[PDB]
Amino acid sequence: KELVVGTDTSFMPFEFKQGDKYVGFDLDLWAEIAKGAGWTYKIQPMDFAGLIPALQTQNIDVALSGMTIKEERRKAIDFSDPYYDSGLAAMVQANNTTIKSIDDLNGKVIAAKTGTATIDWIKAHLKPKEIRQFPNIDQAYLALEAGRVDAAMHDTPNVLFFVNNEGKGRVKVAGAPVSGDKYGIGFPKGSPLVAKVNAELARMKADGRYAKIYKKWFGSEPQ
Repeated sequence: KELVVGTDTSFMPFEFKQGDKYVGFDLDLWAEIAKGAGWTYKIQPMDFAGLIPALQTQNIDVALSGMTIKEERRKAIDFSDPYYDSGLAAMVQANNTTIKSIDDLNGKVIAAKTGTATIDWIKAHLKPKEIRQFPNIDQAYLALEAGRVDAAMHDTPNVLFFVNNEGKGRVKVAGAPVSGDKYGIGFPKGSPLVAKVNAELARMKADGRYAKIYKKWFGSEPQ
């Protein structure tokens, strides 16, 4: 069967448009899992908020989106074993001298991405003036650059990647990231693909293929 793989519209460096083509850590990881299992697939780019619902209705067979493993989400969907250790970070304009930690975001206007774990975390741990929601994180960062929000928050590696590439000298990380999150590949509840994905991934980890893909995107070794 030709698998339909839901993939995030834009989540650098996991999935993102480069020229005409989508590339990234999730794409390379999944290509290598698919190859070893003997599966053919097509990807279907879509905004993050649609992926969990598409898994619940069996409209996609797999979701790739640096998807944070959460016990609440396990109620609705199934996860692979973790393949990445992540967290959350605050971004502010290069300009900004007022926001020194994540605690300084109380009372401020924070840009964030609709449907992601970032919103849940803010609601659980901060008392902001406003959470301004954007379907895609690119617009969150634009709203920050334009001075319409005090800060943006999102997954650490996405924030760090923006700050070092497209956002170099316009935005920066404020404070320290909060760590402890893990990513999994998402599947419909009860999917039979899970056990084989797990086995391929344990192999890739044990035999260096995981490390080569990691080194490509993150430069060091090991939503």
